[PDB]
Amino acid sequence: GSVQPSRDRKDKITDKIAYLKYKDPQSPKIEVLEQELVRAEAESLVAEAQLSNITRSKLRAAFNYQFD
Amino acid sequence: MHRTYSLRNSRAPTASQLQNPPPPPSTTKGRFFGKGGLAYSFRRSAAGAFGPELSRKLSQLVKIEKNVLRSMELTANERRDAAKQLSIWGLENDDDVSDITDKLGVLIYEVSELDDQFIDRYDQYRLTLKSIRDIEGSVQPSRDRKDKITDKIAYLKYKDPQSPKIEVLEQELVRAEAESLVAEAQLSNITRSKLRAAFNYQFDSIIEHSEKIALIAGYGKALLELLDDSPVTPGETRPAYDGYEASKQIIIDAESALNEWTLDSAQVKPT
Amino acid sequence: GSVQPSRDRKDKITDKIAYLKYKDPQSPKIEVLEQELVRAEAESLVAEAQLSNITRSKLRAAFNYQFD
Repeated sequence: GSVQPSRDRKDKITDKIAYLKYKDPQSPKIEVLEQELVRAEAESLVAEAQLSNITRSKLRAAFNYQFD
Repeated sequence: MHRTYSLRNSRAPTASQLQNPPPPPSTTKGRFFGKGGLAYSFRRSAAGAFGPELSRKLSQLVKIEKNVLRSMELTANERRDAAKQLSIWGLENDDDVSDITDKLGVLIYEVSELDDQFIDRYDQYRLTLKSIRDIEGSVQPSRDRKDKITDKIAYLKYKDPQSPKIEVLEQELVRAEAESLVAEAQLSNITRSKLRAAFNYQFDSIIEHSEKIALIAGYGKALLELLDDSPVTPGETRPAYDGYEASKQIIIDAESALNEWTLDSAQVKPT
Repeated sequence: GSVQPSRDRKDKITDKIAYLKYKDPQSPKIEVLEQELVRAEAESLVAEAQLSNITRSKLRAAFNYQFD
C-alpha cells in the first residue's frame, strides 16, 4: 500500500501530460513533464518487480508458518 | 580580464591605449544605488528568496537577463530617437552638412535595427536558459525527497531499529536513490547540451552584430571623408555641393554589403 | 470569403479530434471523426489551390482593366 502511490503519481502525471499536449503541444512544460514521466516510470515498473518479489516471499513464508 | 599581477585596479595599456591616452571617466556617473531604481531589485531579491534553493541562482540569472534585455531595448529605442532628432537638427544647416547628417542618421537607424535583431536572438538564448532552469529545478525535488526520506530513515532507526516501517522505508530510499543518481546523470547531459547550444547561438548572434556594426562604421567613416572639412575664409561665398551622387552610391553599397553578409562571410580570424 | 468556412470546418474538426483523442483514445467516434477530417482536408488543400488560381486570375484582370 505504500508502493501504490508511485503508480498513483505515474497515472496523475501521464494524465497531466496528455492534457497539456492536447491543450498546448508547444508548451515549455512538455519536456520537463516528459522527463518526470520517464522518471516515475523508471520508479514504477521496477517497483512492480520488487513488489511481486516481496509479495511472493512474504505470502509463502506466512502461509507456511500458518499451515505448520 | 586585462589586469596584470598588481593590486592596481588599472590594466596595462593595449596598442589602442598606447596610440592615444584614454579619455577621462564619464561625467554622467552620478551617485545612487548604481542601478537606477528598486522594483527590479525587489524582483531579483524575490527570485533569490522564494524559489527552490538549487534553482534559485538560475532563476535569478533569468531575471537579471530579462532586466538586461529590457535595458538593451530601451537604449536601442533611445538611440533611434537620438539619430532621428540629430538629423532633425542637421536639417537646417549647410546642404553638405544636411546630407551628411541625414546619411549618418540612416546609418544609426541601421545600427538600432541590428541591435533589435540581436536583442531578439538574445531573448531566444534567454528562453533556452529558462528551459534549462525549468528542467533542472523540476529535477531538484527528487533529491529533496531522497534527503527527506534518508533523514526519516535515520531518525526511525535511532528511535526504533526494530520498527516494521524500517523495511518499507528502506525500499523507498532505494527507490528514490535509483530515481536520483541516474537523474543526476540525465541532468548533467541536458545541462551540457542546452548550455552549449544556447551559448553557441548567443556568440553567433554577437559576432554577426559586431561585424555588421563594423561594416556600418567603416562605410560611415568613408562617407565622412566625403564631407568638405576645409574652412571658408571670412566674408566669402559658399562653394557648391555636389556630393549627392557619391553618398548615394555609398549608402547603396552599404545596404548591398549588409544584405551580402553571411555567417561564413565573417572575416574575423581568432588565433 | 465563401471558401473560408471550409478551412473553418477543418480547424474545428481537428480541434474536436484532438480533444476526443485526449479524453478517450478508444472512443468509437474517433474513426468516423478521422474520416471526416480526411474528407475536409481533401476538401481544403485543393480548395486552397483553386482559391489561389482564381485570386491570381481575378486580380490580374481587374488591375489590368483599372490601369487601362
